[PDB]
This record gives sequence, C-alpha cells and structure tokens, in this order.
Amino acid sequence: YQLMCYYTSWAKDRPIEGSFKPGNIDPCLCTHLIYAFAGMQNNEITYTHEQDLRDYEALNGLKDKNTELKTLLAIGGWKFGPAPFSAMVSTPQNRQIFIQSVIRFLRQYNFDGLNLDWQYPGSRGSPPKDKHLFSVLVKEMRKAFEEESVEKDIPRLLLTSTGAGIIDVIKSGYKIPELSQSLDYIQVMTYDLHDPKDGYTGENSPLYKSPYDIGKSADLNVDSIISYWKDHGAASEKLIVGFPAYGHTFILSDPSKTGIGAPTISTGPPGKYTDESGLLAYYEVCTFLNEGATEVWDAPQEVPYAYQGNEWVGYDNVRSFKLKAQWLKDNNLGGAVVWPLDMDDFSGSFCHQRHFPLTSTLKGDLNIHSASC
Repeated sequence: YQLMCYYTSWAKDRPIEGSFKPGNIDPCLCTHLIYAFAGMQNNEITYTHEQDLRDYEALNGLKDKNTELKTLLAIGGWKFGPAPFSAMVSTPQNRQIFIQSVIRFLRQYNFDGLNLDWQYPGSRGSPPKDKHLFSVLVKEMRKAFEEESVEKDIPRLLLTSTGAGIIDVIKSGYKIPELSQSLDYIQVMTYDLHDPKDGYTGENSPLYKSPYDIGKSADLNVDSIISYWKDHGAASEKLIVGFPAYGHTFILSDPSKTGIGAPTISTGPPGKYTDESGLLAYYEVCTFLNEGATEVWDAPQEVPYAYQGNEWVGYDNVRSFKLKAQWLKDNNLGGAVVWPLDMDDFSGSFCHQRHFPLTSTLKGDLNIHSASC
C-alpha cells in the first residue's frame, strides 16, 4: 500500500506552536510527500512564492534519509479554481507548453512526479468540453513522461490526479476508464463531505452513510464514493483514499440537539492556529476535547464528533483512521493520502499521542516500512 502525505506551503506561517516546516517531516512516515501547490504562469508550472524553492529543497532532501521516499508537486486546489486549467487545456499549443514546463520543473527541483488537482473540469465554471480535454491532457502528459524516461534512461515521473468525492462532480468532470489508463494514482477526495452550509451537523469523512442521510446525501461517505469510482472503471489499486487530518465546525441552533443531522446556524469560530471558520486541525480538536468537549462515537458512520455549548465538530481520530485503514485493505485499494499532514499532531504536544498520531496509525496498519528505514 501507499501512504501519501500532503505538506502545504502556508503551514509554516501559522503561530510558531502550529507552524510546520517540510524539513521537519519524519522521512520514514510516508511513502510519498506531496507539496501542496505550484502555481501557473503563461501556461507553465511555476512556484506560488519564491520562498517555495527553499521548501522544495528541504522536502526533497528528506529522500537522502529515506531512499525509497517519493515526492510529488501538486498544482491547483480549491482556491486556485478551474480557470487557469481551462485556458491551458484549450489548445494543443498550450498543453505542450505546460507539459514541457512540468518535465523541466520537476527534474530541476528533484520531484518524482506531478499531482494534478484541478478543482474541477466540468464544474465551477469549467465547461463540459473540459471533461474530454482534461483526459486528453492526462494522456499527453503520460506519453511525454514515458518518452522522457526512455530518452534519459531514468525512472519515469509519476502522474497522479485528485478525483472528486461528490457524485455529480465526478460525472461532469472525469472520464474514469481513460484517466485510470494514464494515471499512476487517483487521490479520491473523500473529505469535506458535509459542511455548515447544509444547515445541519454532518461528518467530514464518514466511512458509511448515516441512517439520517437521504437522497444524494446517502452517497456522501467513503464506501459509496469509492464504490462509484470502481463501478465506473477505476483500477482499485490506483485508488488512494483521502484521510483528513482535520474536522469541520458548526454552531448548533439548540445546544440540546447535538446528534448527527441536528439543526445548525453557521460555521464555528476559527481555530487559534489554522484560522479558518468552519475548520479545526486534528491538533486543535484535541485542545477542544482537553478543555471539556463531550466526545461521542458515531458507530453508523464510524467517526467521532464532539460538542461544547453550541459548538459541534465532526472529525477523524485514531479509531476512525484504524477502521478506515482496515476497510481500505479489505477493498483492495491502493492506499491512503493524509490531507494535510501539517494538521496532524506533528509535535505530539496537543494530543499526547506521540508524533503524528493519525498518520502513524496508517503507517502501522498499512504496513509501511521502507528498506532504508
């Protein structure tokens, strides 16, 4: 199995206590490290901030400590949006410019591959034709990577892409059989499945549906999402399940109604370190628990939730990661990806479960152990 781990560039800018630098990642913890976000300029991949170059150096330097470790550079993300991608895939000229820039960039900075994270071909403004054009881009990129590998007699660069977790988004943006032919891995975004804008409490990454889920909501769970991808042609071994190292917060309409599906008013207040209304890093959830929140296990979905006064949080803990890891193995999947590693309790200071409690759980349960480690 693979255990991929995202490192986000902005994690180092948080208050020192929550600040995380790529060079401080345990080199033996994961099989792949993914640097979250390269930018794009004139249809070419590039850095988002010039200081990112130092990050690349530190991140890839970890490979001297774990010779089997691979690194990937991700481009895109939710905030980036679809527009730059729509323009880049619109013509053969633009795609060639992009593909060649990727090979040059990854080889220059010692990355082993690319992680395409177009948040969404076919939706959010991206026209229907982008479902086909995204597939064309992926096929052309894979071909170029194969050709470069043969010409230089070195291992081929890896090509991966995120895959939506929302069914309607999968339908409008992904030619699954074609994409599965050309991609090495598909990182399925099995997270952010329920959020405050729903009007009721809901889990971030439930394994199974809640008995309260109705209609399309009954598909907002890991099992249903992965089943959809497989039923539509994705190679099971290429599917990498998303494991969130954070939860979502809600303000309860009634502090007496605290279960799944309870009415809510809005997102909860931002955490001290992550500063994002509606979200808390796993380490911030540990603080919430330590300071008195009532913790409950939701067996139907096999994930925890906690509440204090009118604040409710749906998240993932060691037990939910363990159960999902077993399920992943039972379903012959390719592995897991922790999103984002910088929100796990990397210092061990917040949860008292040692360093990287969530990710370490997956390392053990997925039998991750490289020869040089």
